[PDB]
Amino acid sequence: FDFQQAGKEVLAIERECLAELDQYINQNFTLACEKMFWCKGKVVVMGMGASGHIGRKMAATFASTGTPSFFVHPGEAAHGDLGMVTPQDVVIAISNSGESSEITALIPVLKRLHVPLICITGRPESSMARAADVHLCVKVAKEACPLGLAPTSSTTATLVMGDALAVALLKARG
Amino acid sequence: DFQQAGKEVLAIERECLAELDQYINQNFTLACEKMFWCKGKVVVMGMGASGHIGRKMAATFASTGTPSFFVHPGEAAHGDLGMVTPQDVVIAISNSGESSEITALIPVLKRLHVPLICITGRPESSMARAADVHLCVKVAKEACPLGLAPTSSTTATLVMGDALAVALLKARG
Amino acid sequence: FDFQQAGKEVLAIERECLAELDQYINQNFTLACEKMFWCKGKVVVMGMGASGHIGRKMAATFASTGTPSFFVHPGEAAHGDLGMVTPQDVVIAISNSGESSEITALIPVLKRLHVPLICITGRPESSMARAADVHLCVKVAKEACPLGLAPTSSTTATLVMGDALAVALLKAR
Amino acid sequence: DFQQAGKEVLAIERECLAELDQYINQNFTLACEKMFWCKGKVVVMGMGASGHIGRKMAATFASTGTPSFFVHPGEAAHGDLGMVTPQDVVIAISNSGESSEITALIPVLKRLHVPLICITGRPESSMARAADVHLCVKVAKEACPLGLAPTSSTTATLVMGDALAVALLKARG
Repeated sequence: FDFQQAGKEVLAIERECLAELDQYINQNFTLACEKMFWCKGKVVVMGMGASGHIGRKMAATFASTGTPSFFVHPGEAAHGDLGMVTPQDVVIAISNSGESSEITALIPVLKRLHVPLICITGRPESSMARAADVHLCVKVAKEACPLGLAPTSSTTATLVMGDALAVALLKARG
Repeated sequence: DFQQAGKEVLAIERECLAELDQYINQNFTLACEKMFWCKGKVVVMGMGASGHIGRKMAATFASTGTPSFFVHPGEAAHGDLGMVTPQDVVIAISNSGESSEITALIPVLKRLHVPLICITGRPESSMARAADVHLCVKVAKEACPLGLAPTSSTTATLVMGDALAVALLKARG
Repeated sequence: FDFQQAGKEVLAIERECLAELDQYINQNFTLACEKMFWCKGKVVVMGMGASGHIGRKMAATFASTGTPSFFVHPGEAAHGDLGMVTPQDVVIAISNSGESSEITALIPVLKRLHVPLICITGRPESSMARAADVHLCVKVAKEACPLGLAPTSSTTATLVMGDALAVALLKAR
Repeated sequence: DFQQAGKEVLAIERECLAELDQYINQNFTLACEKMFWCKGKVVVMGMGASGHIGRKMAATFASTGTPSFFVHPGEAAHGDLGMVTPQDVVIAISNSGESSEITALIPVLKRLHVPLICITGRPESSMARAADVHLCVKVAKEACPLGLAPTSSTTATLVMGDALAVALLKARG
């Protein structure tokens, strides 16, 4: 009644957000699938919190699909200062905020390794979407959480977006 | 070709979600009630992909007013679930519903009197049977050519979890 | 001969640090054992980078020893505003630095929540060292790494110091 | 009593580390060499306690100049090791030396022509046998009364790791 009622609203809200995501699978999508396709190293995906947990499942998906990739936590990379990433790698930074500090701090280091940077953000005017060689936008219009305490639609949009990159590359390799 | 393949996946999944609204049935309510009265911690656990999602799930619960944490089934094998107590609530995530790791903890999880909630894709799975409440997330179509990696299923578990989080949040205020 | 030589020097450097640790198993150690012993909730362990991975194995050991406890990344709790930790929990913040921003950022919250705070650092004059209810020191004199690029002696001391809490608590029962 | 039990655990472990020196032998040199010429990534993996340490190990390798990262054996199963290429070097951590998960990755790993290094406490183990270079970390005495949680073996692996990181670092400029 009340509970089931509350659940379906969230579901409806996220299914509507996914229908809007259709437009964002555009040139940037293709463009990013190319940077990864020609990668002789590893696709390094990294993010914070919810994003981090998604970016994680994202890395496992790439790997089991023929795109070598691994997840790394921004905070952990800071110390070793991305000693796990080389010029041969391609980095995917995930953030809905687009203003995260951890990842933002790595920008200067990542930048001066001449490693391709792909950023998945919910705002094209963010400093990640900014500094990235290629920006993949996952902007959503409506959040399924009333107080916005936790990400819902944005989180799910990123997950699906990643699956579109995984399978896309898989097909590109015939 | 790329964008073509990318949208196909997006479509397939959006189609599977539309099928999910049915599973938000009485069980959903039932599960929300078991968790709503938990005085301990909502313990979420899973394997591989499920594990990754199950992690985001726990994080979402926490920031939502439902205290919870994630634990890997294998890790708790040695400790025999030393992190789980009677006043806790367990949410086992498993699409196969026949995961060995989790299956093993089942017995131990029962003689601890901990309300077990299972999120599976098979209503006739070992976990579905042994659980006090089973939350179904079955999907009819895979978005990956060789199912090398779960797609429609994993996203169905993610949104489902988001639906439990906010539901409970609204039940409070 | 040149590699074995190097490997053996590290082993020796860390062993000499463990001998300096005996002193630190003092009144604070027992003081922390008690705070954990009467905990009715969970022993929430949290750390960053190297400390985190150890704090991770630390929680697993506690749990498998009879001390209910889990790991949680400091930055992750930043979002949930520490929604996974309640007043009847006990927090163990690991940091050799003792000035880590993330952990420092949570202090105010932990404080304003009435949660027993135990800190494991390598400097008795750090923020969390002094901001904790019980500081467990793991200071080391010599670093096994030439450029200090990665923590070596301090990291291994924290692992042992933790193993020293799990077994002690265990025996206490 | 508490401090009494905390110091004994410390002694027992310090004793085991004193037994480790011997193992920092030829195999150590081999391991260091194959990792030194690695053009890809040093991929560390393990289960439970081993896993948490193998993690700090990867972090330590990286921050030291040895590009590396951790991956859970189970997770790698589904992707048939999609993370690893022929250009990589694998470090499998397992005290038991008979872990089912890691054993399964062996055939695949060999069929990739990737250099396999194993860190075990059992020279006669399956992964000790099937490895290109077995690095021994056997310990005579356990710090835990009921062996509910690894202690000496877990700590020996950690140090053995630190010894490869800095050893390789010094081998560089």
